[PDB]
Amino acid sequence: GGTHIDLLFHPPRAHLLTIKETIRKMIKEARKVIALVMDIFTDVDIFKEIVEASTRGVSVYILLDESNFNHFLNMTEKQGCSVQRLRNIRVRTVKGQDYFHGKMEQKFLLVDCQKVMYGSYSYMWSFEKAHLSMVQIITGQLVESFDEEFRTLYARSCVPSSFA
Amino acid sequence: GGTHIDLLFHPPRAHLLTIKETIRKMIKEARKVIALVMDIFTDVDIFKEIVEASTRGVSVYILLDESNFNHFLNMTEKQGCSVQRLRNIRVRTVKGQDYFHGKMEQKFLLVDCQKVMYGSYSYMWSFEKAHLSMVQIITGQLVESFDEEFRTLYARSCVPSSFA
Ligand SMILES: Cn1cccc(O)c1=S
Repeated sequence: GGTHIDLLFHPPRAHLLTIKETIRKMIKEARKVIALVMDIFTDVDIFKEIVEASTRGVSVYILLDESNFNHFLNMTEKQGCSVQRLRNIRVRTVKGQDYFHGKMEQKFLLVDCQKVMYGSYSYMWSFEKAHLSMVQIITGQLVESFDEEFRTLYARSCVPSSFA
Repeated sequence: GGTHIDLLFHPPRAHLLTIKETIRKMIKEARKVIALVMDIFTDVDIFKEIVEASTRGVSVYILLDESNFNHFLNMTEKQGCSVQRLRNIRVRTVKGQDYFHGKMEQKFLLVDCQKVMYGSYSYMWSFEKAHLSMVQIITGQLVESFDEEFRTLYARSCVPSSFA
């Protein structure tokens, strides 16, 4: 078993779906587990897809950069969909070394220990509308290294200050 | 011919060199061409390695996000090493769609059409000291898709406003 990689771009180049559509498709097709690591998460469409996955029974684990976590909290509040009262969703924060806030500069989506989207696309309106970005769709052997990185980050994450 | 990928982390996990050391090694070993795409470039050690490569005869092509290009210009000025008077270095800027500045959110180093470093590490002090990040070292088939992306970005780049 090797590794297979396809590239996707925003704007699209030689593929039928946008990166956002592919994100939503990956989440819709999740059967078991979603493991998300994200610097900034304010995209309501992606959030809805994840909430809906969790209501299907999919376990969702989200790790967010601590310094931008308030933007995600703001968005969940706006949607009237507190992540604290969703039984299948765990959210924790990760930070780097301070001096000036050190950050978790990492973005990937890992679905059912089977498929990874890894790249520069952040889950924000600006990446759908404004920014140029790229991602890899990864399957095969290298997916295991993403699982191991997710676990490592998860081990160094904190319960967000808000949550009691 | 397939594709081979190794992961490197900052801080390091199960490898001997830091990402910055690996960047400097890749640049030192460049024989022909360096193609760099970078959101923010203020790291003086990496800049010196690139200037030195260019004095060796290596062709250097750098594409920077337009909105942060001033930070690179500031750094080159501080170092007394204007990129305009270096014959083997071309620098152009890339932007996304405005509304609020659209950005080129892309980071990769492509050396001698042979090896790529692709990941979340930006060429800034903060990524050496403060941030958590990861990259892939890519060789083989997938390198060709990076060459093609570099050319595509290069085709949509502009001469920076400063340069006459
Ligand atoms: C997070 N990430 C991953 C790969 C490439 C990137 O530029 C970034 S920001």
